[PDB]
Amino acid sequence: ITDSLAVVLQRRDWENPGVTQLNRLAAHPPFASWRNSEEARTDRPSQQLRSLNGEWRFAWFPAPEAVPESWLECDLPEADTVVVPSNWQMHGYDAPIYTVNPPFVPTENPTGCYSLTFNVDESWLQEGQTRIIFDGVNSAFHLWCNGRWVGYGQDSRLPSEFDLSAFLRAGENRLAVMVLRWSDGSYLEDQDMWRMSGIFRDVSLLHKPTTQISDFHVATRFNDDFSRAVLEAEVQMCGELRDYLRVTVSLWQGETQVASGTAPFGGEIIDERGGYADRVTLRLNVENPKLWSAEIPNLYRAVVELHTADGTLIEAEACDVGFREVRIENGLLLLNGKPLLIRGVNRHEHHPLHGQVMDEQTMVQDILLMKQNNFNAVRCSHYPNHPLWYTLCDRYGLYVVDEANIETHGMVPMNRLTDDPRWLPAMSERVTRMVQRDRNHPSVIIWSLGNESGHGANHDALYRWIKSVDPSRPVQYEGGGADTTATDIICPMYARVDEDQPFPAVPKWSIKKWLSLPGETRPLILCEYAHAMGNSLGGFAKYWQAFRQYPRLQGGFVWDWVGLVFADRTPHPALTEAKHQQQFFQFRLSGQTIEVTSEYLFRHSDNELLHWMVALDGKPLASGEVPLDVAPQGKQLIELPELPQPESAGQLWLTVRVVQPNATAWSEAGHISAWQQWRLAENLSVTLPAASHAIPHLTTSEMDFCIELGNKRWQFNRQSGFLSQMWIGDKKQLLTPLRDQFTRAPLDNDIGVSEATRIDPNAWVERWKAAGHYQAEAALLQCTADTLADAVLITTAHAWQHQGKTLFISRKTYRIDGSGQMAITVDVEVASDTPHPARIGLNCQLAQVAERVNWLGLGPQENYPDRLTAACFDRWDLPLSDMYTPYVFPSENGLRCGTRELNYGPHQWRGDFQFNISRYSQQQLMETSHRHLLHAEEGTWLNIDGFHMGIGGDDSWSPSVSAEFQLSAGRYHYQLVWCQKG
Amino acid sequence: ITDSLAVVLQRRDWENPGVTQLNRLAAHPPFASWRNSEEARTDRPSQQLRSLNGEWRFAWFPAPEAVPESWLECDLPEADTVVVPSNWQMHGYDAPIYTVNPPFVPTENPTGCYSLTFNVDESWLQEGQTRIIFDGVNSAFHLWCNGRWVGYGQDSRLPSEFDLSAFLRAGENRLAVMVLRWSDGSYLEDQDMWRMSGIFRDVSLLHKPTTQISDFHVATRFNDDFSRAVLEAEVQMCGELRDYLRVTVSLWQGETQVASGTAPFGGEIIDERGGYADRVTLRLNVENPKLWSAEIPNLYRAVVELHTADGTLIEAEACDVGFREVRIENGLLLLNGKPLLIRGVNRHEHHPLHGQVMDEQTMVQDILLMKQNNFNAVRCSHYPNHPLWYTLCDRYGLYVVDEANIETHGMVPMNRLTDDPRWLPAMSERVTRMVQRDRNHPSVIIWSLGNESGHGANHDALYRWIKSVDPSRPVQYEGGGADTTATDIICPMYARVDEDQPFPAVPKWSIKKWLSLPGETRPLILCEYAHAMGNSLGGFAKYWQAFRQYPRLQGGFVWDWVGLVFADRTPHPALTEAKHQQQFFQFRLSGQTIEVTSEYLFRHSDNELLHWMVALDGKPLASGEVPLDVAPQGKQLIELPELPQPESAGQLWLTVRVVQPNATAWSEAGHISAWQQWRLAENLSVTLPAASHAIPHLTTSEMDFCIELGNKRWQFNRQSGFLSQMWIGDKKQLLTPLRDQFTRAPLDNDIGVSEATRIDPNAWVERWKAAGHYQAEAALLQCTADTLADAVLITTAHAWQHQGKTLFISRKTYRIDGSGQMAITVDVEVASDTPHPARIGLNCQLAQVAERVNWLGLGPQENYPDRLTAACFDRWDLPLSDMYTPYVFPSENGLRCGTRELNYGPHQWRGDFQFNISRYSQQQLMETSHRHLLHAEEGTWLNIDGFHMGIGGDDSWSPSVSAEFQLSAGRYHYQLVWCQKG
Repeated sequence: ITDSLAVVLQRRDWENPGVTQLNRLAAHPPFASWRNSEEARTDRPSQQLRSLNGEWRFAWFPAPEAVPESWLECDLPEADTVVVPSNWQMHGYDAPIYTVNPPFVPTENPTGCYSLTFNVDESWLQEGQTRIIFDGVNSAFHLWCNGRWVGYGQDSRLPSEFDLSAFLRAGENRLAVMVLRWSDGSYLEDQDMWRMSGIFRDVSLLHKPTTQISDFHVATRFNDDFSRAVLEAEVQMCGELRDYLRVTVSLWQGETQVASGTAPFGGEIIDERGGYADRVTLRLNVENPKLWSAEIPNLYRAVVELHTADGTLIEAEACDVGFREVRIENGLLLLNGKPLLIRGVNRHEHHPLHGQVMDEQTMVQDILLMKQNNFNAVRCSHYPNHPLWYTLCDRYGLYVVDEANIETHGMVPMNRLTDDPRWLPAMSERVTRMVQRDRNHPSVIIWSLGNESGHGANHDALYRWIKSVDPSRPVQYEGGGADTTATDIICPMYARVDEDQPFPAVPKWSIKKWLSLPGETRPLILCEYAHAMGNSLGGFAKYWQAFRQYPRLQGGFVWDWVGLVFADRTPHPALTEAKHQQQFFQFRLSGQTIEVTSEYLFRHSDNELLHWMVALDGKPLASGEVPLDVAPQGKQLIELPELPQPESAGQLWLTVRVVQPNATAWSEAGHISAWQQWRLAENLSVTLPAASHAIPHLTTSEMDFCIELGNKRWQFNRQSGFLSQMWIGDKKQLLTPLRDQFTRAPLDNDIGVSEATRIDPNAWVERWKAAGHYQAEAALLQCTADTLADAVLITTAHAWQHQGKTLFISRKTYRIDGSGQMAITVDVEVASDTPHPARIGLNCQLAQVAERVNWLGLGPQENYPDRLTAACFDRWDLPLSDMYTPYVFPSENGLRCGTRELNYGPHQWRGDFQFNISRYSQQQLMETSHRHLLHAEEGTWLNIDGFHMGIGGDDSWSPSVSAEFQLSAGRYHYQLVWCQKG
Repeated sequence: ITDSLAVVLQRRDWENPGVTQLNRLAAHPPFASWRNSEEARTDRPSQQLRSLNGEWRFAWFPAPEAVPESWLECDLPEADTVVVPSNWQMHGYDAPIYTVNPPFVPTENPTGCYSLTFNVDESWLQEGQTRIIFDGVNSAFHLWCNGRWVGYGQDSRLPSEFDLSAFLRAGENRLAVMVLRWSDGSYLEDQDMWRMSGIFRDVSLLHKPTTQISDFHVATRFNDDFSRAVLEAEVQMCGELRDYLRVTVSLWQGETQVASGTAPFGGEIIDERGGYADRVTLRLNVENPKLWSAEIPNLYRAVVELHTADGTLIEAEACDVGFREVRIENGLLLLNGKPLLIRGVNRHEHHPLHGQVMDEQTMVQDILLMKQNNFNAVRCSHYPNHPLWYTLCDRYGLYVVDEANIETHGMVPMNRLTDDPRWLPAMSERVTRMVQRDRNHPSVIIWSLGNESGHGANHDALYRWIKSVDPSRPVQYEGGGADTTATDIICPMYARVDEDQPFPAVPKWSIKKWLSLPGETRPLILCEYAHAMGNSLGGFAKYWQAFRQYPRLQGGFVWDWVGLVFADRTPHPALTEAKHQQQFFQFRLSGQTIEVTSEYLFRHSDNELLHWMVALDGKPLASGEVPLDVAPQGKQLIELPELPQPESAGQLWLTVRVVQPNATAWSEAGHISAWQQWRLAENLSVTLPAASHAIPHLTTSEMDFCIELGNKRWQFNRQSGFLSQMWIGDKKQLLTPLRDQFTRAPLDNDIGVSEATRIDPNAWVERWKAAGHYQAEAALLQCTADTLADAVLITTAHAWQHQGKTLFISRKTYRIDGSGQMAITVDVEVASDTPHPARIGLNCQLAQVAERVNWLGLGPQENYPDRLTAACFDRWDLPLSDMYTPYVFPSENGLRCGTRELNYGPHQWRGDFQFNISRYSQQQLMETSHRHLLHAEEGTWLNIDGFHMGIGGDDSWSPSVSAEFQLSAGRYHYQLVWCQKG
């Protein structure tokens, strides 16, 4: 018959771009088919919407033709049981893939055969229409019901609905879904993530009446000052048209109705032939509406009731309504008349352990974490999301960019399909069905045409379709240079603040220059910036300085939320930097006055308290709390009381922080939302050290210099020229000699795309390797020891040469005084023609392992020269475990900058340096592929650097360390004092 | 198997809007696959392009499921033989139709099964790709080759091509085409004509090499003054890419090459991923190019050769190239920098006797007739035309509007499908494949999105697609009010010159007012105006007065070329009016000076001669010829010699005409292209008639008045009050008494859409019938006879009453003098509340039938008060057959206006009147449905009117007779003199 696999699979609908669906129902906003207005208003579960999620039978096959014909009737004997909302690659069937014939797919196409046996109540079959909704099926699938072919579908990221009324029998039924891994639709979903396949979203049964609401959308119009609003709702019905049918739309704020409207069907005159008989538009007037924003997500409940003129209800639908206006005026993106500043992040749908299956708890966890880190916007990264995601963004407050599932970055012209009219029907379905589904969500403020697909005529056609259908939202699209005619917003990927990248035919201008190009009037919001891969996000403060200064630079979306957090949602150190740069309160210090400027556009600071503190080298001296009363975009001047003026040496530090005393929906009581630190006044130390009576004693041999003072003793290797050992009592303190270090375990930004096959000569790590920085051998030039009147002077000079070329010269002085202290002064010369070294400092392996690391310096978290703004100067005490950052691919990590004193066990290091301390050496971090293969070493590895190169972050494939953070001075000096507990 | 009818027809692809084709090749410009550059240059026939037109086997079936499975293998025994380029309704299978479930079609779907057995040479199968091209198949079809299913297609008006390489066997082959009458595509082709179905266009086989030219298009760029041009050709290839492949584009003017370019494959960098490896763009520089226009169609020959680097040719393609620029600047449509004035006409593809099958001879005949009537543009009425049509328009010179095959006027909202995104894929295919086929034709200057489909978002999306793909042509679309965002040109249908028609949501403003609406800057060109149905085209001069005066009124397209001509291409009388109003020479008379203004934009009057003539009441007095030397848009002042000044009574008339002494490609030597007439000087007649010695003798009875003079004698019925009989000798002259006439056989404009079921009360004929004008009975009020000193005076007064209401009163005076003459003075009163009568005059049936009709008056052709500008005053002699216009639906016809003297047999009528003379009475014309049922009556029916109502023409469904041409004065006077040959 024609329901058999041989007939159904003969036309190869998954290799035809002209066939994207068969017998699929129209797209629409979510429906629950409530038979009670009160249940619809309160969003209670509907008995007409039944979930088929649960245990299904599954069978895997190498190709679609390998599926036996008997599968259509009975479950296979070897078929196992799975939970249907899952990806079958997570169950170990074929290898998951993270990574051409444009219409055709390989013949070896893995096929997943799902089947479910379920019961249907006879009430559903007597009357009304029963449909099945597949929220997401990766690639393409064929559907059977009781052995009869139903339909076909593609576009994995949007729901596919089929009418099952003629197929369901009273009693037991069986569904058979044949999911294919690859189809012609895979060419439009060719992005960079775990590919995965299966029924990765919800499957449900919906029962609608014979006469039903088929579609509805709402529009909000406002007067000049937003004091009056009109809510227009257009309702479309399907089925038999009767003169006694009525539609009522009611607006509810909580439990009080604020507007209502009723009308029979029959719309306004459209054109010569007339108007829609099956449509009605209701206009509802709202006085002083509560506006929706990310700061204050005021939501109403709109209930759409289809009922008879007498008063009997047929069906009820409901949605949340937010009152807001989004438009671009004079080159600025305005929300409710105010210029938005986007604190955005890109977010893929990635479950911590279930792959691509999203659930409510993970979504709420993600939203809370974003808002607690001062994010106000999220970009739906390259496909429409789970329907519940948009509902949660309405309720908590998050601007959402909704993106069509179009991505063809693998094409060699990259517009080969988007400039081909034969692929226009395929791409139009992906754009139109997204708009039809999500147009009612207030959180969605921008439409996105897709990602990395070049620029073709299809983009222009689909851009104009959205503008015609929904003029209430701007349309953005990166592709073809991010400033084509198919975008209302210049949305470059990884454009830099000041440096231009003039690629042929698609230049990446600096964002400041991009704005002022001749004829350019649009606002600029970066769809992707600040690549957070590994130890990254250096120079993040540069972007937000530019965002504040330039009105038409209206923010951007940080790439990869999850990323800024690990898979278990543990935060990266760079998340703190993003939170600080994205604060809604800016601070200015002038004498004893603190000026607080609010960056909120709508809300008043009614849950805000300012706590200020003055400390001297980590010792608190005074503190106070002042309530915050700042209007949106206003300023509050706060006069500090008479601050302490200690006569002890040290630097005075003033720290302010904004604390929320009350808990919100997204934060708990005591939440810190903003902070800032300043230097107040420094008293330079002029006091001399105590006149120690003792003198260190120097012994000289042919192999070493030995300095002895009491129980302490130092040993310098005369052949190597480095301090080899130190003894307190009879206990050795070192396992590895203290030597100069000029390299670091390469970061992901240092490596770039330089694989072992496609080498990248411009990468930092390749230049360091070609210059011999990792292979340079130290050579001793001179080593002398002299006894002073109160100390012992050790002078050494080393040269680091690679293949007959001196790369670095280090001249070091060791001064061991009678008090036990050890002063180390280092002077380093770097050749100008060699690439700038990653660091200039010392390293050693301490024999002792200790539990706590105490230091007076910047930040509790790891920080780097270009990622230290969020860090604060104070006295920090952390366990040694927290001094190591567990990046997936091991690299240099755990650095703390601006440190004046470091304590570890009995050792104290004083000066002006950066340090990282851990159990893994830089050598081991360089050679270990994954962090689970890292093993702790015998002692503790300490890296103390006078100077350290910045980290990248503008992108991960090209060098992005700014010139002011490169070690290009040529000559460097730093001093260190090493003392003990005495 | 799956090639069987049961499997193929099971999915019902013709009821699915998402399936418009299966296995169809991409659209492209016409290809011949020449294997020789010289043959391509000279457009010789190619042996690689083989025509399958000829004798096929045909079988008709009521439904697709009625076709037996055996048809796929062998020809049916009862199948007859037909010529394949035909419509099967023309062979009498199902009734042709001239005149909803939006996706579904009726189950009774007539099916035409075509089959052909043909031979294939082995040379085609050993190497290369063999394809079959179906230029047009109405609705949808399935294709089989040797019993194997090939593909499916829709969009009747564009070619469908399929690859047959894997299906053809060496030797004899069989093709089976299953043509369905209705499909889902019929909803987009729901226009108003003979529906018809079958393979109505050419079927051919094309053989291309393994590596072939897959697509190419040319673009012309110009400097400011068009003295320098660049010809850019982008060539795309299909197949295996080799480094030794080359593409050469050469430009030829006649037999001399003027430009050439060669390059290997590999285009310019498009975006980040690179450029097209299978594309190459060649730039050719042309100095002082010969520009293309409708006036001077200068054509070049571009030859595209695909060849090896050594020099061996693989394949050659060619096309004609015209150098012209079309753009809209400051609200004006410019061609080569000059504002166009469109003398356009709508043209359907209608063969004189083969229905919808077009052949070259009919196309050339149509083009010649258009250009000979001063038309310069043609609108492809609602679908793409035969490919040869566009080639002929390039060569002869005609601006072409190419229209996509989208027409949904039957939808109740009329945008129900064009606002539905589910129908966007269907409509996009109809637009994109037309542009891909015809974008290289210079004659095509405007794209049209379709006809009468409302305005939806799909229109906006498809409008922007064309602008992106081909920015060299404007895009126009009537629908949604003719001024939406989906059109670059305001293109109303049947908008009036001065009167506004404010329909709800789609007003039809007057064209003068439409231009000056707030915010309106676009030019206005009427896509449809001056409905030529029946006796029509009244007020045509009003449109062309407005076209000349207003710069942004740039012409329009007259509806229905064929229409302006009959099916046999016999011209209508209204065609002369169109030719005169569309003249390219305008004339002004000032004293003895004629000012001639040229309306040509590019050409000089180098084939023009002005012949002037002065006549006195049709008697020539002087004549002369002056050569024309007028620059484009210039003026030539022509001083006439001393004109004759006759002292005889009468009016002097000056007639000028432009004659082309040399034959052109579209006209023969002696062609008249323009003319104009003026009144020069009138000498009023003051001489008295000769003093006749005789006196007519009056006899009075109770039944009649009898006047006798010599052999002549008149008889007046005293009961009726009308002249009943006149005798010359003993021969009666009348069969019907001379009576007042106030009605005419209703024109098509008089009837409107007033059917016997849906009555239209506003129609002119319905108001006349409701007022009783056709049923009014004359009542005699008074009738007296008096003998004068030299004449006999007869006075009558009649009243025409209908249901106790006097409609008209006629007071008539008869003065029979002694010379034999009969002076008739008529005074008529018309009630102000009754609708204005169609005419005011007399009628009678003369007993004599004569061969020639001689009159001194306006025009040789029939003319009416608002369609008389093209007519000329002179002495005309025509046979009685030419005095009748054979309209398909009989109506009032044959009127000649401005007549001072009419001669028919021995009778002469003098005065100032209009007349029509024929063998059919107005009563018979009103009751006869079709002209083939008209039968001549016993004598000759003469209608002499002092006054006559104008004819409509702005549209055919609403009253369109202007107020200045209605008979609204209330009181009317006219005089007539009736004499004989004595």
